[PDB]
Amino acid sequence: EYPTVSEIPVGEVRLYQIADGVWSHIATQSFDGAVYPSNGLIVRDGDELLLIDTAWGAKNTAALLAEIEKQIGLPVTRAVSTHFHDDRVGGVDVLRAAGVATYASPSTRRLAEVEGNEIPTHSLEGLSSSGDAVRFGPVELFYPGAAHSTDNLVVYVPSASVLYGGCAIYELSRTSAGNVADADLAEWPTSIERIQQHYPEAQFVIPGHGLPGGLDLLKHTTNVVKAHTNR
Ligand SMILES: [Zn+2]
Ligand SMILES: [Zn+2]
Ligand SMILES: [Zn+2]
Repeated sequence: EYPTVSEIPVGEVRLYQIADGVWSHIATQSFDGAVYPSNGLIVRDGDELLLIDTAWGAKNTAALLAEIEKQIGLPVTRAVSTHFHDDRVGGVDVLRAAGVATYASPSTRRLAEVEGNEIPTHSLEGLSSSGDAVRFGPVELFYPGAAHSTDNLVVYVPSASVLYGGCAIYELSRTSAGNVADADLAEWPTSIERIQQHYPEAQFVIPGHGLPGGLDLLKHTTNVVKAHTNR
């Protein structure tokens, strides 16, 4: 069964195997006196690994690298951050010092700089217009349009039919909108429909926080966003 907060204390990281050569990584962080979980992805690319997102902070990200070497034993050579917030880029400096090449879209890199957050080194081309997709090793990267943030990317693993939605997709147990200070509420439902149109065959869907499910998570997120819009 999928790990939850009660089973992970801050500073530790769990790995969960989704399919052959595809794992999620789960970590926790405190904020405002509550404890929140957070997901990223690991995908095998021959004899190397691609990482999607940090584990939300420098200490957690060092623990993530140690857990990968203990449990998988292959080198992490590249990492992609899916938007500019600290649960996605916090820990980029640890990755860089370990020899991992770090990547994000130019939009993400600019917004991280304005915020004073850590800045991935390399710029991903071909993702500036809504509906754009590019291949990056064993995954496809897709820019659906503005949603949780103006820069948010989603990631698809074709060999395993795994769709990683990041923070643009909510878990089923979340019934109210989360942090929306940087969101585009007007465009978020349209961006979700672009994901459904491009990846209708997805079998596993991973939100940025909480439990995986199926494609139902997309309509669920639209329902929650529209209710918040009508507040
Ligand atoms: Zn975010
Ligand atoms: Zn998030
Ligand atoms: Zn729902």
